[PDB]
Amino acid sequence: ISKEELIKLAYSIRPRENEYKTILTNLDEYNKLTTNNNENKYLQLKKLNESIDVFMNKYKTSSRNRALSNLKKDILKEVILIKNSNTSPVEKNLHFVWIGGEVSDIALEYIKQWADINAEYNIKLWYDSEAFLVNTLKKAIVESSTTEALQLLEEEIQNPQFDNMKFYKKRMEFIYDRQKRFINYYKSQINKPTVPTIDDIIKSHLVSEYNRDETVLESYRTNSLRKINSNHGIDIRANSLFTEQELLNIYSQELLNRGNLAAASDIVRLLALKNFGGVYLDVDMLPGIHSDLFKTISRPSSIGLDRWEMIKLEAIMKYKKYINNYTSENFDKLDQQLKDNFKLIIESKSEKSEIFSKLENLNVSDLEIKIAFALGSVINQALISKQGSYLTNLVIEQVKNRYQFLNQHLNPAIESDNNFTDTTKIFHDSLFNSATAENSMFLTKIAPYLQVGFMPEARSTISLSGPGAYASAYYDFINLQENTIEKTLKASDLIEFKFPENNLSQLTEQEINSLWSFDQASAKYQFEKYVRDYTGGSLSEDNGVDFNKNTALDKNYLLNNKIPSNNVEEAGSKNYVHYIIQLQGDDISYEATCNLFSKNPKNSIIIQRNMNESAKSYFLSDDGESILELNKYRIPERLKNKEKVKVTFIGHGKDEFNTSEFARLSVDSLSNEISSFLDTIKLDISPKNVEVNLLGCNMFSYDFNVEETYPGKLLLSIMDKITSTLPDVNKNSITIGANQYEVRINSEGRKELLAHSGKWINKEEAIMSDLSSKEYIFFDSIDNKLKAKSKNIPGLASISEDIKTLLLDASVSPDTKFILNNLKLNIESSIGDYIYYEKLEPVKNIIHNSIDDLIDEFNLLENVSDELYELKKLNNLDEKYLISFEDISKNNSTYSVRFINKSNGESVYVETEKEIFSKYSEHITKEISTIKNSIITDVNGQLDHTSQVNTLNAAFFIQSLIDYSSNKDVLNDLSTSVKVQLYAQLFSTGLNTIYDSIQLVNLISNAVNDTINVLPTITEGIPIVSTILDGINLGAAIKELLDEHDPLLKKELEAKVGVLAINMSLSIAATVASIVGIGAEVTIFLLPIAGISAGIPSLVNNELILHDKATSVVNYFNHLSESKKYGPLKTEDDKILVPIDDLVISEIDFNNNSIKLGTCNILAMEGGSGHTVTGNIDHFFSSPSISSHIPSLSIYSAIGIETENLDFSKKIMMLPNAPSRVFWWETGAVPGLRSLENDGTRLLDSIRDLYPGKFYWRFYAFFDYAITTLKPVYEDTNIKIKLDKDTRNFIMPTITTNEIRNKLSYSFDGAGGTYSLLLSSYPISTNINLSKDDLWIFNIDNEVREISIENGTIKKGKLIKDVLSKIDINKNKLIIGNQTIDFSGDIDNKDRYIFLTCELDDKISLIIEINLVAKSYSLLLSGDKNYLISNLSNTIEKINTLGLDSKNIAYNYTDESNNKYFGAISKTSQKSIIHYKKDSKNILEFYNDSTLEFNSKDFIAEDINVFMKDDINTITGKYYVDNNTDKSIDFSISLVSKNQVKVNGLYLNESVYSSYLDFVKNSDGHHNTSNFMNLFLDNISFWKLFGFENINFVIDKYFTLVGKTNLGYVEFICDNNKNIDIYFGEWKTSSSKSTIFSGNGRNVVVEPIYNPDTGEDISTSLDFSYEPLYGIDRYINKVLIAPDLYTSLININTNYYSNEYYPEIIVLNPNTFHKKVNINLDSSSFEYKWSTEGSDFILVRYLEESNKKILQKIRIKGILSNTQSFNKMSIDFKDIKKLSLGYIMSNFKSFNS
Ligand SMILES: [Zn+2]
Repeated sequence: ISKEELIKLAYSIRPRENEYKTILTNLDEYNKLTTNNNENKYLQLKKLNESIDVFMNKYKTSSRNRALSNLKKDILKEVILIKNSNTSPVEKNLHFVWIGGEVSDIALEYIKQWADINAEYNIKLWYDSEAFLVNTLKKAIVESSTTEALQLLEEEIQNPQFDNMKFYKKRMEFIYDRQKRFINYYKSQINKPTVPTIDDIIKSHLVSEYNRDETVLESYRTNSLRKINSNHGIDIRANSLFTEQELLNIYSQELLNRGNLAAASDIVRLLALKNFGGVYLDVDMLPGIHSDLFKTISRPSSIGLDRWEMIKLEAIMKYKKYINNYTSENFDKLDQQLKDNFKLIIESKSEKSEIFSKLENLNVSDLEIKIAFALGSVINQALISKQGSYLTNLVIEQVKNRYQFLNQHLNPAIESDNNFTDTTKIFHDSLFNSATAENSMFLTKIAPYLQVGFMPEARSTISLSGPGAYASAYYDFINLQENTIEKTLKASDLIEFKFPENNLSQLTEQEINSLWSFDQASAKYQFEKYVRDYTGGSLSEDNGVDFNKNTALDKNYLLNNKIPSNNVEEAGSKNYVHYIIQLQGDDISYEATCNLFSKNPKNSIIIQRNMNESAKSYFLSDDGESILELNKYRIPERLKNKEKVKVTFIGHGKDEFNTSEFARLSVDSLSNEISSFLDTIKLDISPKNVEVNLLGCNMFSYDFNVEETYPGKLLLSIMDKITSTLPDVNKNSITIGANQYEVRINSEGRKELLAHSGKWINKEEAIMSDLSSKEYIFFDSIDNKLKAKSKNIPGLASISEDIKTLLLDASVSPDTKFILNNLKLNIESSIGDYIYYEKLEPVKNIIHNSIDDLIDEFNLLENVSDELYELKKLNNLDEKYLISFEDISKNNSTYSVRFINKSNGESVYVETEKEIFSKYSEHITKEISTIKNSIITDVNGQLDHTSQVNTLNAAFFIQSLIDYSSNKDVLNDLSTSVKVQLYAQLFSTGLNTIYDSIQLVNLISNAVNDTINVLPTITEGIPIVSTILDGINLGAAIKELLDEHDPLLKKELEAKVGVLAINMSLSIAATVASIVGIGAEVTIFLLPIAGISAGIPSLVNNELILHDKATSVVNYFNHLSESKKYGPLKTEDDKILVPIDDLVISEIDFNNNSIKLGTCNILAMEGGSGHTVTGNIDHFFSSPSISSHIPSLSIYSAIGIETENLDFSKKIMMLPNAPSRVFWWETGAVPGLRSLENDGTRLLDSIRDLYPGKFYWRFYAFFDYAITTLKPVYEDTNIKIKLDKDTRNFIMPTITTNEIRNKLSYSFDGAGGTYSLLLSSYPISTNINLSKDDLWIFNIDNEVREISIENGTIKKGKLIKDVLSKIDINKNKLIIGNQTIDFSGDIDNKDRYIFLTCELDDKISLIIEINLVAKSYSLLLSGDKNYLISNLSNTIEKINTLGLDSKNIAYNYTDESNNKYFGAISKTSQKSIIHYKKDSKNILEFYNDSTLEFNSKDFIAEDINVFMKDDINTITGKYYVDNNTDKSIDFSISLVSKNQVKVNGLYLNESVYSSYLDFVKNSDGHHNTSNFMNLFLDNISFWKLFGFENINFVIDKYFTLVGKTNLGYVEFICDNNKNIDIYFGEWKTSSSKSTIFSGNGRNVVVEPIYNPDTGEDISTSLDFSYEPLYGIDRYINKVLIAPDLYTSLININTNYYSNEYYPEIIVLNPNTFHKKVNINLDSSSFEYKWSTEGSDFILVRYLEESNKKILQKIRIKGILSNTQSFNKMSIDFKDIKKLSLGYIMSNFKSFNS
């Protein structure tokens, strides 16, 4: 009913197809106008359905096919809706048919029951008034012909070994010739213009050529015309039933030519319902009984279901009568309590009115026709149909087409007047020349058409005017097709056409007898009566030989005749014990017991029960050569463990149709004997099942109603009496077989027969018929009724194969040829019925094989998919309704499925009775649980993936479901539902635990758009070894470290997993080299503190006084002048530029070579009275210095300032320690010191001269006055430092007084160079402007160590604890106690780092690699290798002393002459590896403390990487085998001892893995373990990459190997014990991929490659060959090829003869829209044999090449399940192409299994 939905629901990248446009048009026109009624609605979707097929077959690879096949599923639903729509009562008519003669009084009483209860309806019994002597004629011909055949073979008949078929054949020859005489006599009296009625011509023919009288015959016509008319009679010739001539011809063909009144009746049935209302019944039917009549009565477990329905009818008629002599025989016996109960419940009702049910008004459709059922198949004993009902026409259309085919071949055969023998030979040859694959079974079913009704085992009526035509017409209506010959019916579709059970009452005394088929079983006794009447004779089948001569076993005869001269060997498994029991003392049963024992003398025993007292169980001993004896019916020891109990009772039987007495034992008489023998057996064996054989004359296995028939009556008695005696015997695993003969194979190879004659004779037809007639009856699994297990399919084939070779040769009777041919066809027809009736159940292995588990999963998915689609369709759910399998609740009667709305986050619940969702729920949650519980551990978490052992199996199916829901793909809905469920389970609680709408939407969204990989996919390079440590898989983490290329993210990972990978880049080695060298230079030479030269101020009462005396002040100006005369900076030791002490430097400019000076001032004075100067001495009258309200004087301005063009050649420089300031000062009475001459006095005079009347420091004013003190006030200043690209080294001045220090602040401006700054013990504010984030080194020597001042200089001491225990890092600011370095001009440069350095030792340097952005740091050591290793124990101690927390320490050092050293150290355990390249060859050393625990003077490898983590070290790299570039090996290596080296895992490329596979091929010693993998390294000479030869590697438990074939990869794992096995393998060909994974067993799953982009065309082929299985063929159990909808071709290349073992290839049978699917084998048709194990078909190829036996088995699952699946298949060979499986069963040799 999909309208606009289908389009856009079925998209393909291709433009809209032409035929698809037709579908859309037809799909619309069915929805555009849906006006009632139904017949038009049916034909329209029939157009649509056909329209789809036209497309789906033209564009097989189109992406629209999946959704169009969905529509067809919906269209099939539509046909059902249309049918059960128009529910209106059917017309009021009952139809019965009696044609050919006089209606029996029995029938009339049956019909009278309906007319009385259903007075509403009026019975219109049909009859052919022109033909009342047809039945009278058939008898006349049969009787006359029977007598003719008897006289023809009168001599032959007296022979006991005379097959009764030569009679029936010779008779049929006479029947036919006598029939033609009538047909010709008829043809000669119809052409005449005067028209004589049919039985009028019959009357003339009977009295002429036969001994009849017209007066008698005409009397039989009169009283059969009034009798039929009085009893609701209506003529067929008087009403226009045969308005169509084609039907009258068919009817007349069955009425006149062949004496088939039954087949003629079938034609009248259909037409009566085509013209009138539809309720048809037979004369053996009865009205339905009320379901309340026997409601209170329980059903004994002694009688069958069918018999229970019989006795209910029988209980009525015994008193209520309604029948003259109704037989209540089965009801009479032994239950008086229930016999009295039935009487009252019937006597307590109104007479006849309420005894049965009433049809009332039966509502049927204008289309449908309802037919009665019988044991799962349709039968036309009851019919219901609207007039001209659509299906009623289909049955008629069927019948016509059946006869159209029949007569097309039969008429030309019949036309040429030949005898029966040659007429049939023409017909058969005519049939199987037009034979196809679709009508093959129909042909063999209509081949004995002429013989029908005159020869046994010939039933063509069924396939022409019988149930076969009905069933075919049903399939026609259901699947919207026309003219189906023989296609399967599913009982789930038959139910809606089933006749209402409350009205049937099918089982009746007459109906039971009408079901007795005309077989060779009944032909046995009917023939006997013919001879019994022809001659006054006697019984011979028992009489004549049946004696009491109880001969005991001749041990010599049984050992040196029977056992050795036996030629019969059975292929069935010998796990069984056989109880051959002789019941009678004739010489016939004796010779039989000795022969049956000879077949398997080591499994069977002999018990001559015929001797009641001396009944001992003879058998062959544990050894041969003698027959040991043993009383008490028991068995030897070796036959006690047997699973199967086989028992054969040998004895003669009563000469009666359906015998009731076997060997003078009644039904209940043998049961008491079986019970009084079974108890004696229980002490030796407790079997799982039992098989009861009954051998002897007149012992057949009947077709219908085996219940109420020996030994069907016997199985009931034994069943409950054997299941309580022998435990472990399934309630229904009890088979019983009735055989008549015993067969041997003589010295020439011909099957022989032990008849009552007492001699073994060659009666082929008797033997072959008996072997094929035998059946095994058991109890139904559903406890329903008694069913017969299907015969051995390769068995019946083996029989027909024997028949063919008999028919092939010329030395065999034409009489026997004819019968064996009819037998062959009957056998061939039987095999075909098993596929048509769906009687073949799937294989149930004794043990749950691993391959079956897979098959049950693929099948499970297909069911849950379709059932979900049907569930969502019935309940109208869009694409926004996600099913929650976690929420399949179970109400009282139905389940309750939750559907989460993906849009609003709400959920809706729907109820279904289907338990498929419930079961898939349990399985899918279990799998998901297995996945989550494989992602350990709990503490750390989001990918971990610590997969192991079996957990891959769950991971496979889930991952295969996840990937189906590829991003931005619509279907399947199921695929996403599991993906969401899994997602919710991994990152949240259960999906069933989430009710929040907003949460659900966001979850489902993220679940869909993210990608989850629960399945490990193999990659090139180092394999991931699952070695758990500290909650992290180190092997997994390492693999990421090799693959992560962003050096930062690589460092980020190292910080997380606590793993240190060593760096070998020469860029880092050089960087470190420059850094360590700078620190060493700067930290060694000691320098003075500020300020020993200028003088350190001493605070006194809230003001700073720099100097006390005038002499001290002059000295300051002396120092100040001395300074700026040598320049603003001083050079010392030709190493460092030091500024003048207390000289205010405001700005240093390196790239321009200039300096800015700050403000250094001194207060001015004012207003002197009298000024004179005499001899450099000023005289005054007290000029006061302001204190202070007057402008300041510049001290520096008077000094020789020299700013520009300085020599900044030196890289090392001391930082200025002088803040800008203004000097407060006063004068004091100072005597003497006149004409004191210093460079400061001159400078002081330079201030005096430059500043007239503003400054005077020494003067006379009635007293000698001079500048007494000098007290400064510091204003905080900033020293901006402008750098160049050149490298600059800086030292921070150590300032004692806090007042001076706090005023200072530094500002650096980078320029892409190397800058270093030695930190002072006393913190000075600093800020750095990062340009290019160039090299910035910081020596923390003075802040990490203990510091004190000696004679004005700094002395570094011991290290202070916990200094670096607290380090603060930010992109804008770095804090290391005590200094705080701010960072401005911050380029957010992720790349470049910051370095901290200090000297732990004279030669050992520590380096801290810091990233501002990353907010973290790393540790590094530099120095001499040998010296470090020695002092390692205590230098690692130093690092812990400082407070550094880094778990691992890197080692980088460049030596003199430029040779570099690399390595890493673990802070704990003190283990370290060191690598370097001396003389171009690689050298690595493994150290533990000061001990060398491994060495390698030469290490041949590339891409070398060293990893450190606690005790564990890992070395990766690529190695070349035998120095060959193609031979590439990637290795994971752990160093442990001086000699032994641990191997973690290996990777092998195509060339090396081929060397491995070849090594593995010849590896089997046959068994030397565990030195296997150690031996491969010996072959590869893996030691040769190391230096020395004497090495022993160790293979870890978690060792992981991986090789690369040209199709994929295979990853091996070492098991619990050291055993190598396949963990996970995956290779893809052009069309498909194969997957093998640890858990599912050792199987390979072949799946078609799924392309994500759906729109593009899909592949329609699968490819398999044994070639990818080379070398690893020992690791593989079986191969499972699993195709999908888009698969029609399976290419299997079977000519790869390089493997010893070939896995069984199992091909699954999925549903497909394709018409045909093919398996193309690249081998010949011969070399192949076929077999059958349950539902699946088997082809096995045997070939002998290179002195090697080759057996290639191929099993196609469940093909024989139904006709639909059986005809999908075709098989291609190199010689013959396109072969049906039916053809293969016919032209290939079969074999048992
Ligand atoms: Zn007998």
